[PDB]
Amino acid sequence: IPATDAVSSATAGKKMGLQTYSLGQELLQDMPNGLNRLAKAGYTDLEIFGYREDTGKFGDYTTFIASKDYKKMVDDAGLRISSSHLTPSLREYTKENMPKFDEFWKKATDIHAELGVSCMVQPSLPRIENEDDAKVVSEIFNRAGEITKKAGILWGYHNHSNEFKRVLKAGEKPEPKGTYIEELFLKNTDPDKVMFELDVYWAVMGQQDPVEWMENYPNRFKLLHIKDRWIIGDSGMMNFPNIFKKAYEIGILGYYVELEGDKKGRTQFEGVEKSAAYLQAAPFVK
Repeated sequence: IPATDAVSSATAGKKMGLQTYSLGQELLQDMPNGLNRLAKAGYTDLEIFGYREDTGKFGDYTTFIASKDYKKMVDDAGLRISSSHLTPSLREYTKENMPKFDEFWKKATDIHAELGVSCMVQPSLPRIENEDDAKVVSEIFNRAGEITKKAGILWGYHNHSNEFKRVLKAGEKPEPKGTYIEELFLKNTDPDKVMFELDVYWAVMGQQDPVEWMENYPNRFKLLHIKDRWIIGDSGMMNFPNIFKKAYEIGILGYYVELEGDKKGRTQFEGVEKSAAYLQAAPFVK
């Protein structure tokens, strides 16, 4: 399985992940061949989606796949499912509901241990209107992470942009004031229970320097999502040389590429392949 950035038959491919939600139906409609395509482009790792808490199976948004069959398909293609995005159906993040969230995470961990993932990540922000809401959410995240860690799996949280809104304390006189939501989650979660999958793109879209966040919480951001307008490295917006330099400094465990739907009529496979080509050729990507 040749590395694309070096001709030598001893050069390992760069380790590179993809969030498969990027491909939607293009992958699901022909998975063996699609997986081979991803492997040919240099992807080594997948972060999946679609876990259903009632059945314990994975599906898009008729048919659902069990962990064993999922793992087999991906393994046969020379890939590994190393992460998974999942969110409880329960939307009420209250102290009273903490045992219900535990039940979700316990069952999900059992299924994901079968799947053989290293990480389980929640990518969905609860309602946060003040600090207290963020603290209760953080307590629930802690409990989730303790549960996953029993199986040797890292629990993490994936941000978009709204985590870079500020919230005040309950009772705090309004008028910048308040604390970033992301900051509150960091400060109120245990590093041994909870890590963060830093979305560098949605951080920039929230007016943040992702390198600054990485520098301030170096042991907490253990994964990145690598995202751009579309094709990674094709826009005016993101400084991937600096993001990757800081990532290696802080010791990230890995990253997953994601693309949203194209606006110019192209396939997701194209964007995913061209993203891979950039990262594979980039000398700042290890």
